[PDB]
Amino acid sequence: EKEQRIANQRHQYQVQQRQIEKIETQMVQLKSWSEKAHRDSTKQGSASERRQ
RNA sequence: GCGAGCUGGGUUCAGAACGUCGUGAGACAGUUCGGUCCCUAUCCGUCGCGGGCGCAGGAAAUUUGAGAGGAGCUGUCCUUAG
Ligand SMILES: [K+]
Ligand SMILES: [Mg+2]
Ligand SMILES: [Mg+2]
Ligand SMILES: [Mg+2]
Ligand SMILES: [Mg+2]
Repeated sequence: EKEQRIANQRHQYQVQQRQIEKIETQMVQLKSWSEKAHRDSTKQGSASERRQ
């Protein structure tokens, strides 16, 4: 029975860690996008259209 | 420079879709098809046209020009001369 409890406990911990890593990957991706968005906010379109 | 002068193709309303992201409503680090352009000009300004008076009498013509505007471009060939 102790073996099974350890196995169940180990499995459940891994599931949680996968969730955490998933969300951190999301955050990293969204950050990168946000920085690029702000960086490109001023550099799009032709000269005249930038001045709009 | 110029939308009370015109257009409205791009983009940034509401629809819909692709890629991608999000558990999601939705979103762009990307695209795509469709999407109401209102106003009778008072004043100055600008382009034309009149009326009034003035210009030491009242008229009909012809004029000077202070001043203002307009115009202001350029090719090729022949000759000089192979
Ligand atoms: K998804
Ligand atoms: Mg963008
Ligand atoms: Mg105007
Ligand atoms: Mg349009
Ligand atoms: Mg005024």
